[PDB]
Amino acid sequence: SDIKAVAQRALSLMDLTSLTNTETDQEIIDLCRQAKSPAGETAAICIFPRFIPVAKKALKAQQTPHIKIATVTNFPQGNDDLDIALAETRAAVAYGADEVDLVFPYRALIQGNETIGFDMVKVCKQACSGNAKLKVIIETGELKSEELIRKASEIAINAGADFIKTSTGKVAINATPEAAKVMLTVIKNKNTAVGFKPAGGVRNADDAAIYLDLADNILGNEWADANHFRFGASSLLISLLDTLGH
Amino acid sequence: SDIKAVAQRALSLMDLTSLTNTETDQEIIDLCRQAKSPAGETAAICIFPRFIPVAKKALKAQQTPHIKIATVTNFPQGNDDLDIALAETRAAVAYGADEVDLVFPYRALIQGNETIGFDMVKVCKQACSGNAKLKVIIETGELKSEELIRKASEIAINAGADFIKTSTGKVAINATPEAAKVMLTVIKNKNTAVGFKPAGGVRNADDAAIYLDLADNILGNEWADANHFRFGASSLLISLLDTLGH
Repeated sequence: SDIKAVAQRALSLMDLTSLTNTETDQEIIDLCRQAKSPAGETAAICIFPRFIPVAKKALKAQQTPHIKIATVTNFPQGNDDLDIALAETRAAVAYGADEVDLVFPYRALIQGNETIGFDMVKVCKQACSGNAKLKVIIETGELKSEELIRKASEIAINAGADFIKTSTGKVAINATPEAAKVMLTVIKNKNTAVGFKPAGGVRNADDAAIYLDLADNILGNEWADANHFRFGASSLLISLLDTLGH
Repeated sequence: SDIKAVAQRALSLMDLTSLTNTETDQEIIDLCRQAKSPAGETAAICIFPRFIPVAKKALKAQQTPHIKIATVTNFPQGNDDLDIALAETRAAVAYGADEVDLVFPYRALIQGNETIGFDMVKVCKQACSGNAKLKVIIETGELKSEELIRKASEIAINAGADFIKTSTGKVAINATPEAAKVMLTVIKNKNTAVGFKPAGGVRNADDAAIYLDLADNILGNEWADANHFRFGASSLLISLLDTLGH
């Protein structure tokens, strides 16, 4: 089968994630070590903001500057308080984050407020400029309908998202093929320089193949590189390594 | 009662502190609610940086905007990594901190390195410039000798500290009368605009009265206001309230 090539590609696109909120410094350092895997480096790691300085030091020491540090803000609830989301994003940037995964206020959109979503992504993009990329989590599992998923994707991109992301991993339904298709379609129609990040429930190479196949069909075989595509996952890495015989 | 006069004074100078590192948002909100006591507002609360936005919302919600939000960095170990301490301080400010309690690299000082402590305080002070006050924790319990306690105090003040603070609360010996006398004397001799914060072990009004008397005797009855004196404590508030009859 084609499963090993898929596994290799997926691994290089991973945001290797630990978000238990009870990590120790040692566990953060181990995560940095694991990101440098026998089958190549992941695109990035993803951790809570306070761990960024320890991670930055660990990544420098093992000489992996191409492994970026992602973090999360307004996470995971996606509340509609702009001052809080902005302060957290500024802090993340001040910590040294390379990327900030911001949770879009999806409940406010559901209730019919499209403005708060736009304003929040916009100010957080401004705060990131010259320091970090902005990924926006729209929580497709809660948005449910194709209409809202499309809408949220369009608003996020209009407001300045560098990536659009499916899920926080913290609700019942996270990444799904149908949600992925809608978001990739919005990217193709609006801005192919905006990246896509399926996250939550991506267990193995088979799952990974689902989303890579969609990106390939919709935007072309060459589109999904580390600057256009990420897998938000944790235990996926162990699975991929096993598929690759490590 | 003379001691009720003390309980009232000490209460108004408190940094009501919770640093378990497992706080919930509700526990942070509860802490703010406690800062608004039946005997008046404390000077500040002190919490880990990630809780600052929620606390700020909670204090505004209860219409107590003048209760300061302090936080901690390089805490509690006081390592000698400037880049880490700087990043954490920048983040604390970006979160919205009114005050940052930085732990001085006291082990480095004990080892004969004076420059790293000076440099750390200076860049962290510059990081606070125009947004926050900087408290410097010198850890008198570990410095032990009067010479070292005096030295750390002088370094902190010369490098730009707004307060010098006795202890983290995390070592064997925290706030002591003897360490307070040394630190207040340096303040009197060098820069009377620099505040003093005894922390850890101040259980009640009698304990409070000890440090307030030292400040009064050394610098004058008028010197010790919320801009020059703080109590770093937790359980002390319940005791003071019990003294004032609440």
